[PDB]
Order: sequence, then structure tokens, then C-alpha cells
Amino acid sequence: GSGMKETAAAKFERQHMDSPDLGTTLLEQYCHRTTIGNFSGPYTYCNTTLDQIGTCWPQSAPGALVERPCPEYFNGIKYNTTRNAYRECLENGTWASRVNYSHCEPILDDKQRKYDLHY
Repeated sequence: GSGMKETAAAKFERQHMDSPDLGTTLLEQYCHRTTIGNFSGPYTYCNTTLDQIGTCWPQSAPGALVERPCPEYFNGIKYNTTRNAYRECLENGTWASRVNYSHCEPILDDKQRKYDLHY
């Protein structure tokens, strides 16, 4: 026998959405109140921080989670989209690895765009 199998991979074109150097705007303009770090530490709650996702999240509570997978579980309707994502907050007052949400994009109701050219 052997011990090697099972594998897959498939991605799509993706370089960048155009942009200058340095940044025409910091992702830490100010965010929430963000007041902690040896100056104003009330509790051991989560503090304002931004991970791989520039999108900064406002302080939260420990053992909580700022998940927002889709607006409503309609399944076949016009959504509003409110920056879906899924981030949990440890009981130590920390965020997770990095927000994520791919169980929303895929829905049993979508299939448009294609176009093509023929002689």
C-alpha cells in the first residue's frame, strides 16, 4: 500500500484592485474609541484591531463573536449585504486568526454574466 493521496486546488485571476504606494488612506484612521494598552484598561475585553482584513472591528467582549453570515436566511431573495464575516473573540479578550465567510457567497440562486464573441 501507500500513504499519499487526496488533493485538489483551483483559483482565479487576482492581482490587485489598483492602488498607489503607501496608501492614499490609512486603515486605522481612528476606528472606534480604541482606548487601551497601558493607559486605559477597564476589563479584559477585546480591543480595536485590524487583521489581514484592513476592515477594523470595534472592541468587543471576550468569548463572544462578531459573526454576520448573510443578512437573512431567506435562501433565494435579494439580500442587502452588511459586510458579512465571521470572527470570534476568545475568552482572553482576543480576536481570531482572520475573518472569513465563504458559506454565504455560494447560494442556491445565482447564475449570470458570461458573454462571448463569435465570428
